Amino acid sequence: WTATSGSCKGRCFELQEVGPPDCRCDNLCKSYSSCCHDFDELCLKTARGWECTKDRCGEVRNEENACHCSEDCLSRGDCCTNYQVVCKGESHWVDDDCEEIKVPECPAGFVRPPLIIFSVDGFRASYMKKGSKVMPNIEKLRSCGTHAPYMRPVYPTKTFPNLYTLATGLYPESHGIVGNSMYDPVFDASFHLRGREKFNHRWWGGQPLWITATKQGVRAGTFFWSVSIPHERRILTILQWLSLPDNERPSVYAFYSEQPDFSGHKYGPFGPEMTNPLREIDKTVGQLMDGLKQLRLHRCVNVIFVGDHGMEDVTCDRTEFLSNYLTNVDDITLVPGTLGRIRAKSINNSKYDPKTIIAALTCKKPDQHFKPYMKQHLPKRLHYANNRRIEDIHLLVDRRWHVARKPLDVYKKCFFQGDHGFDNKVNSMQTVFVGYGPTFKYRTKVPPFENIELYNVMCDLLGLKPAPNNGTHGSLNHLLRTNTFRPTMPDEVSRPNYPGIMYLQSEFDLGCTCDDKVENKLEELNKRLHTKGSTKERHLLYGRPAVLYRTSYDILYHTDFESGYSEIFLMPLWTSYTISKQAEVSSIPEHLTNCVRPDVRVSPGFSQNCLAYKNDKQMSYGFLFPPYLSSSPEAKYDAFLVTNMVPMYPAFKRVWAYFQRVLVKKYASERNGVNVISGPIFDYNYDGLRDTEDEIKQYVEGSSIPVPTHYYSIITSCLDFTQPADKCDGPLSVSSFILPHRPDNDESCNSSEDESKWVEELMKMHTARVRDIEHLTGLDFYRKTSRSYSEILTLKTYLHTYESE
Ligand SMILES: *[C@@H]1O[C@H](CO)[C@@H](O[C@@H]2O[C@H](CO)[C@@H](O[C@@H]3O[C@H](CO[C@H]4O[C@H](CO)[C@@H](O)[C@H](O[C@H]5O[C@H](CO)[C@@H](O)[C@H](O)[C@@H]5O[C@H]5O[C@H](CO)[C@@H](O)[C@H](O)[C@@H]5O)[C@@H]4O)[C@@H](O)[C@H](O[C@H]4O[C@H](CO)[C@@H](O)[C@H](O)[C@@H]4O[C@H]4O[C@H](CO)[C@@H](O)[C@H](O)[C@@H]4O)[C@@H]3O)[C@H](O)[C@H]2NC(C)=O)[C@H](O)[C@H]1NC(C)=O
Ligand SMILES: CN1CCC(NC(=O)c2ccc(Nc3ncc4c(n3)n(C)c(=O)n4Cc3ccccc3)cc2)CC1
Ligand SMILES: Cn1c(=O)n(C)c2nc(Nc3ccc(Cl)cc3)ncc21
Ligand SMILES: [Ca+2]
Ligand SMILES: [Ca+2]
Ligand SMILES: [Cl-]
Ligand SMILES: [K+]
Ligand code: NA
Ligand SMILES: [Zn+2]
Repeated sequence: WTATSGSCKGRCFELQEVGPPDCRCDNLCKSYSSCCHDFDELCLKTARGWECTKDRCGEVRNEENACHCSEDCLSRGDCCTNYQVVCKGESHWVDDDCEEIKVPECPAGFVRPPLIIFSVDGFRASYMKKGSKVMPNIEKLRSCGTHAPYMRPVYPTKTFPNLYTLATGLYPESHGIVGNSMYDPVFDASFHLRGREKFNHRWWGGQPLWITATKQGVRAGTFFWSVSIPHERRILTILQWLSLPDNERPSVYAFYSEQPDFSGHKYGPFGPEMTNPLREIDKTVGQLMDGLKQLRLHRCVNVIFVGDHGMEDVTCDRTEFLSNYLTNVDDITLVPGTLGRIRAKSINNSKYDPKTIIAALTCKKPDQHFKPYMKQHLPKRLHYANNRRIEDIHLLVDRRWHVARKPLDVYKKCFFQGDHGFDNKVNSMQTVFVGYGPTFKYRTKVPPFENIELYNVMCDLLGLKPAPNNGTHGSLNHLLRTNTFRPTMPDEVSRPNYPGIMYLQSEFDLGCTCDDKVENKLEELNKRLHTKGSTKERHLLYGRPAVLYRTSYDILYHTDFESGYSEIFLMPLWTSYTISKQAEVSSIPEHLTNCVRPDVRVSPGFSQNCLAYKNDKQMSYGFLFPPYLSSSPEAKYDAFLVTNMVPMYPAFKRVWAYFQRVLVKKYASERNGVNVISGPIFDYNYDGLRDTEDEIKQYVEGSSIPVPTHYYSIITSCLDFTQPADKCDGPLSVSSFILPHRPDNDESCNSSEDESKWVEELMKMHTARVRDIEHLTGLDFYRKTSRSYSEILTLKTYLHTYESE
């Protein structure tokens, strides 16, 4: 109940929302059905439209007008945005040359440059170039300020998850808004775009920027506008708020536009009908900048122009139907469209079986346009699993396609030509970022970055301490002229041991054998030097990784590689080696095919054993440093040490062997040498964070050897590839992956073919940021480079995408 008989007199777009049954006058009252009786009359004036005309100049103030052109309007803060241009001979902001804003030029009373976030729905990255002719204001912001060629959204590339990620710095799995539609089994409640459940604060986790600001004494405009409030009125309202007295005036504001998304759904991303919506958004930007210029705020305010996601061509005819795969389609609930989420229709149906649903959906049709996954098997880069609102069964849908349950859903629920929600690596899903203002750099292009990073920067812009989030604070320092955040590297928690030779061969009873007993002083001093770290500078190029948790581990040196060997997990946490462009690939000699050798530096009690692998009929083993890349026949023996062995399903060994035999050498010739760091990951609770030992769900049979859920590699070289990886003077280049350690290759539909036809495609799907690997391992890489730390943080957030240009 709302007693709508109160009045909005002197309260129009009030900042503190009042509680029922008192009537509301705030920018959200329409959405709640709660505005006072006179809200439209008082607050949503439209008379005479939005622009001054020559004949309105110096008019007598008429309070009925949408905006004003009377002499008193500047001090009332409610002129039409074009007032000074029509009536005082001023120029539009877009018509002025740009001039560097070296310092904030703010009116007296402003304690800090205000921040205005101008968010646009569905604004695909390529619109900046393709629509440039029709967006002069946006183009001026972009060319004069700081811009990226695109900004990566989060998955799913839908509105609610992305706008709330922008506000919180959090992955959707952590903030809880995991789609536009959701079922929470604990609440037993559904969240929908339409209706009232979505207003309940229990859906919305983390701490959004407006709450962060408020808690720290920085006032915020409200970030949500009821859909029927026209854009011109939103802008006018922001500009009025900016004329409040110092003690009442917010420092942070948001504008949101439903366009171009609204039209993009109807006409497709590049439909000829899209030109007008882009012109109209540009006009809105121009109104804001002219309004800021009138208020003398145009060289004071930091403006962020940012999109939530892009838009792809999608039509009704490109729909896969689950009824073409499943016989039991009526026993499931699907969240449909550009992604699929499946659960049981009824919790009382014990006949329902996710394993058989996944199998009926796996590689069933030659050009199948979706791929089923258990959520924990989705590419780790999506960070889309650790939330009870995310169903166990997920469908990754090919770009340009939809999935639906049955054909009747698509014609009894062609309209649309555009949609979005696909994998956030897809080019059509990328969106925009421009920052303009005293705190952003002048005419500066920055590399693409992820939207999870922006919260930290918006907090920096406002002098706020960010709440804990998924950005890497400092990785966007290069966007900013000042207010940088200067982090220090995390402290190492565990120091390594450096074991020497401590055990005789006969102390080991591991069931391992090797044909290696075949007997020099010219060469004996050499092997000793190599075991003491003499080649370490070649193979450990960026210092050893730091271990950021409490554990027992040993550094092991060898001719061709260095490792940090965990006495707790019985295998390396990391293995580091450099492969030059000149390196040769050799084979594993016949006599060494099943060779595993005790490591006399490491006790039998802290070693794996070969018998466990013999006895485990499902599990085999592989090596972290590959024997194929040994530098000499003698060095090759090191690669067969029991301390370089890791457990691997045979199906995964297909993937791993091709990576190690073929791809590493390929990358070394392409990139002019690579440094490789490889290791295991254990994430049995799919939270994106390193498991402790008591979280491990699977061991090699009859042993305490834990089975990794994933294997990673970080492949680093010189950004200037005219320099070899091991003699690089400048910035680095990186690519990484986190490969799921699976007992089948069901994910890869072409896997009965030669690894040259499917392995590299698999690895590209599982591309990763170094930062993802850090979270998953508790390691901190690139500790000793000649680069600035902020630069290394940017490098750690880099994702090599494998999308065209
Ligand atoms: C991305 O960034 C984020 C933000 O930094 C990272 O997420 C953080 O990770 C932390 C480590 O997992 C985690 O810390 C835990 O907090 C528990 C208290 O949680 C509440 O309070 C905070 C603070 O305000 C709040 O943010 C939380 O909000 C979550 O939950 C609400 C309600 O469900 C949601 O609305 C909201 O969206 C958010 O949900 C997300 O996180 C939860 C987990 O907290 C997930 O379950 C959800 O799926 C969702 O993703 C909470 O309201 C605290 O109780 C924990 O302490 C336990 O563990 C310690 C180990 O130190 C142990 O010593 C304790 O004994 C304790 O264990 C006990 O409870 C166990 C479970 O019942 C039980 O098994 C034991 O036997 C013990 O009894 C823990 O410290 C922090 O909450 C989140 N924060 C957020 C916002 O998500 C995220 O990791 C980053 N991602 C990556 C990949 O890096
Ligand atoms: C065919 N059509 C398809 C799309 C349909 N429409 C919708 O689904 C819709 C409507 C209105 C809004 N509005 C909205 N405004 C501000 C938001 C916000 N959502 N969220 C989630 C935030 O966090 N902030 C705060 C903020 C503001 C600015 C930046 C960051 C965060 C969203 C989506 C209509 C039909
Ligand atoms: C910050 N940064 C950047 O601007 N580029 C262009 C980068 N590229 C890479 N990696 C990379 C990897 C494989 C190949 Cl073949 C080429 C480049 N890492 C970091 C990068
Ligand atoms: Ca959207
Ligand atoms: Ca984990
Ligand atoms: Cl959804
Ligand atoms: K075996
Ligand atoms: Na297969
Ligand atoms: Zn949309």
